[PDB]
Amino acid sequence: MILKRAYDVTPQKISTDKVRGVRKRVLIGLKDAPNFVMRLFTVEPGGLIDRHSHPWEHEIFVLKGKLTVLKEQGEETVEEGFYIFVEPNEIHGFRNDTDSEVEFLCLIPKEGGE
Amino acid sequence: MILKRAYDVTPQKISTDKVRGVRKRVLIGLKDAPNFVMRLFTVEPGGLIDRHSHPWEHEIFVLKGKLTVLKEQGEETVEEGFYIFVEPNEIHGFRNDTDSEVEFLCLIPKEGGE
Ligand SMILES: [Mn+2]
Ligand SMILES: [Mn+2]
Repeated sequence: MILKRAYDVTPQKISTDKVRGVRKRVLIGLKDAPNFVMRLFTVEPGGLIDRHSHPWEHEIFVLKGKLTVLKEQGEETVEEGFYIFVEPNEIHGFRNDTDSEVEFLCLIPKEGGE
Repeated sequence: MILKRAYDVTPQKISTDKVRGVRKRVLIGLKDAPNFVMRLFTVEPGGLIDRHSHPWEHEIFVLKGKLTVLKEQGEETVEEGFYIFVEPNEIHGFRNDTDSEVEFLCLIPKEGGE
C-alpha cells in the first residue's frame, strides 16, 4: 500500500506544440499498477492542452478551479467537483481561462501510457 | 463526453455491520466504462469500512478531510491531496476519526464490479 502526498511527487512541466502552462504528476504509474494509471494535472492561468484524440478513454475528476473542456464542436467550462468521461477516440482538450491554477485527476488504461 | 457534478449522482448510504456511516456514488460505472470504474465515497464522522481483501486493486485519491486507512498490521491517517494504491488481495479498510465528513474517490478495474 502506497500512501503519498500528490504534491510531493516531482512534476514534469509539459511544453509541446499542443501543450503549454501544464505540469503533470504521475501518482500511480505503470510500474505500480496492473490495469490503469492515475495522474494529476495542474494548468496555469492561460495554460492549454489542445484538441487531440487517442484510442483510449479518460476518467477525470476536477479537483480545484474552473476547467475549460474543449470538444469537437464546442467547449464547456466546469468546476471543481465535476467528473468527466471521454470515450475512446473522442476529440478533447483543456484550457484554464481563469487567473488561478486549475487541477484535475486523470486516469487512463495502461494501454494509453502514463 | 459525460460532464457531471458528482454530488448530483444518487448516493447509496450503507448501514451494515462492517460498512456503516458511508455514502457511495457511482460516477463512471459498468454501463459507461470499458475498463475501470470511478466511485466517490463520503464517510460520516465515526464511519467505518472494515478490513477486507479482494483480488483487484484500488486506486484512491482523498478529496476532503482526514481519512484513516486500516492496514493488515496498523493504521495510517492521511489528508485530502493524498493518494493511495492498494494492491490486489492486500488487507485494507477505512475509518473517519474526525468530526467532519471525509470524501475520497475510489477506482477499481471492471472485474471488481461497481
Ligand atoms: Mn487525451
Ligand atoms: Mn476494498
